[PDB]
Amino acid sequence: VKIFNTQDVQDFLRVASGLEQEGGNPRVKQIIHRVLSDLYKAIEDLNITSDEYWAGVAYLNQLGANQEAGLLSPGLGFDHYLDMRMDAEDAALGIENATPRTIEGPLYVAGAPESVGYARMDDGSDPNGHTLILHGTIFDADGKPLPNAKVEIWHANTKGFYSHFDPTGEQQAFNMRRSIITDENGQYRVRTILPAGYGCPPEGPTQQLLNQLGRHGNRPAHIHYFVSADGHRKLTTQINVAGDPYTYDDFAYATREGLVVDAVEHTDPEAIKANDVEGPFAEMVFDLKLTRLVDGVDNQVVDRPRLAV
Amino acid sequence: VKIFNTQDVQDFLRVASGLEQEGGNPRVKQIIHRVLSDLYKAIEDLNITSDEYWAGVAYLNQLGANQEAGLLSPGLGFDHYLDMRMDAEDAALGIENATPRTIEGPLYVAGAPESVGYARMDDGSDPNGHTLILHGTIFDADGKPLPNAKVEIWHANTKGFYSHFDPTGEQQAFNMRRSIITDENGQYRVRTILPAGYGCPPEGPTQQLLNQLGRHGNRPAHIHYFVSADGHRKLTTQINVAGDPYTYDDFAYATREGLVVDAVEHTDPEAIKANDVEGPFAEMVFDLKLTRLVDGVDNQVVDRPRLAV
Ligand SMILES: CCCCCCCCCCCCCCC(=O)OC[C@H](COP(=O)(O)OCC[N+](C)(C)C)OC(=O)CCCCCCCCC
Ligand SMILES: CCCCCCCCCCCCCCC(=O)OC[C@H](COP(=O)(O)OCC[N+](C)(C)C)OC(=O)CCCCCCCCC
Ligand SMILES: [Fe+3]
Ligand SMILES: [Fe+3]
Ligand SMILES: [Hg+2]
Ligand SMILES: [Hg+2]
Ligand SMILES: [Hg+2]
Ligand SMILES: [Hg+2]
Ligand SMILES: [Hg+2]
Ligand SMILES: [Hg+2]
Repeated sequence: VKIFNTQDVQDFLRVASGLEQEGGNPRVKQIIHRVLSDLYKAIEDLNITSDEYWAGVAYLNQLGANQEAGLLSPGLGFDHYLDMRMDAEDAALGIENATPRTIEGPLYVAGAPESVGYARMDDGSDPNGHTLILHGTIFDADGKPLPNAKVEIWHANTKGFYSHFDPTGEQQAFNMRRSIITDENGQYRVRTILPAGYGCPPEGPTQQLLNQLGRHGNRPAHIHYFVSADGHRKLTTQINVAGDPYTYDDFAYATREGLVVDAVEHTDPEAIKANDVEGPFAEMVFDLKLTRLVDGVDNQVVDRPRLAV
Repeated sequence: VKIFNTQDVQDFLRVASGLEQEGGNPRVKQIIHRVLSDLYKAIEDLNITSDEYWAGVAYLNQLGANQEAGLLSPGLGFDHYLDMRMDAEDAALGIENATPRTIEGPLYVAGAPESVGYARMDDGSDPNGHTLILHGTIFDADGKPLPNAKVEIWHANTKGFYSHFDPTGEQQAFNMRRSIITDENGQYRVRTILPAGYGCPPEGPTQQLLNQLGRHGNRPAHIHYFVSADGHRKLTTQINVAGDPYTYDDFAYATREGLVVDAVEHTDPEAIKANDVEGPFAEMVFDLKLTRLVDGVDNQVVDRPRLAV
């Protein structure tokens, strides 16, 4: 069957998109028209049956009902595709951004407490939590320590859950979420625990689709970062814990060279006392170098819906 | 900045789609691969920003959260487009559709009370309800009256609300929903009330997207039909109440020539008595002609999620 290219279908696509209406947002109509066209065409080229179509419509309802659109998004590579575009654009402007950006993920929560230089991130409610001392220096576009920069960090516990999105409900507000303002040496230091990777809600729509593609929905253990400061663009990045089985097989394709960090294990008494911890702990060092604003503006900051508490 | 047609992105689409993956459903991979390719490309061609992208993702969540995917679908012309593909296929097979098909809509409910020849569809709970006597004849593929045919009818009240989907929740199950088995003369007859047209939930995602397209979301008063019988294909259609303002301006583009019917107003005491009514009533006559199975197969019956109570 071939009717997509006839005048009725073509005219119809213009009507449905409201390209004929006088009111509305021209930008939205432009996009809708393009998307309906490609889909109407895809339905023809692939001879998608009504049965298949409605299975797709039902899937769409499940996805939203389970608020998993922002989880399916990175799994189908959009999140990384948008980053790739951001990189292409910077490369075209001669911006040799040292610390590679990667996806933000849908689990950021605004409002975390902030402090200068140091902060313990966890409430110690994780029985299996392994103490982690994470620290580094923030450098400006010139390679100089940058005091006053705001480092935002958020990660999951050993069960792979983030505060505010813990299915088991446990967690205290902003647990494992802090904003650190760099100190006199442009440094930040936090005490938290090693996060574990995690997968998609096992019975959710995202996992359903992934099984159909013969793929897994697991992410390697990682820590999320937000770094902003005057005169510089906001940095969205993360670090992967070295040795994770999914380090290079992240379902969200967020991993990048330069972002995989080694968690050095310490067990000797001198190290333990020095960092005034209570037993063997792991240490990760990660410095971040920021890029300068582009003609006075942050050409790559993203404004997307983020939960605020 | 263009990266879509480079190797990296093209290989990325194959990976995200599970193409080189051994497990999974290749039909789904095929469709996903096509859809992703088109969306990645549309994003680049229309230079969609992350800000715009994430608003789209947010819309998808609320679309599903509100269980409105099946409502937007017809509003964006998919339901009708699929009917067109069906007509085209029937044409290619030489099947002359006497009674034109049209969209089912997302409001069908399975399990309605069943009766032979006659049925009263309402329970009187609608004040402004105006008595409507709808009756007709079902003809088999050879133009002869067909007894024991199953006619299913469903429609909204004067507030434009359907039972099972009534926000005010004052309707009893299956109100204005009935299955009628045709009598010895292949006839069906029901007593009900003239339905009112209806629109999209005003606060819902479908309505808001329609606003951005400068379109409305109203449908003219109509009555839905499902007609099935042994040896025949299941017919999905609906009749439009003549004179409705939106008759040829339905947001679901379901109106069709041959489906618009005139509600005759009867006020003579002799007619009111012959029809066992308590006063002035409206009458609508609509005969439907079925098509025979194709070699024992119903090549157009649609299997889609339908509420069953
Ligand atoms: C309002 C606008 C509407 C736009 C609609 C989108 C376009 C339509 C294309 C959708 C094509 C879907 C075809 C997939 C399919 O034919 O079947 C998909 C699987 C089913 O698996 P089966 O084993 O065959 O089920 C049956 C098992 N039995 C046989 C034992 C019963 O189920 C699933 O949920 C997977 C569905 C994934 C499709 C979602 C794509 C969205 C991504 C952006
Ligand atoms: C899981 C994978 C997901 C793949 C999805 C890819 C699609 C990406 C395209 C998204 C296009 C949306 C961009 C439109 C936009 O930038 O904003 C959309 C409107 C907002 O109104 P504004 O007035 O512009 O807000 C601004 C007010 N200010 C100016 C005062 C600030 O809101 C809306 O809901 C319209 C959004 C509807 C789009 C849904 C299409 C799906 C149907 C097939
Ligand atoms: Fe994460
Ligand atoms: Fe309807
Ligand atoms: Hg990449
Ligand atoms: Hg998973
Ligand atoms: Hg996942
Ligand atoms: Hg049409
Ligand atoms: Hg509406
Ligand atoms: Hg509507």
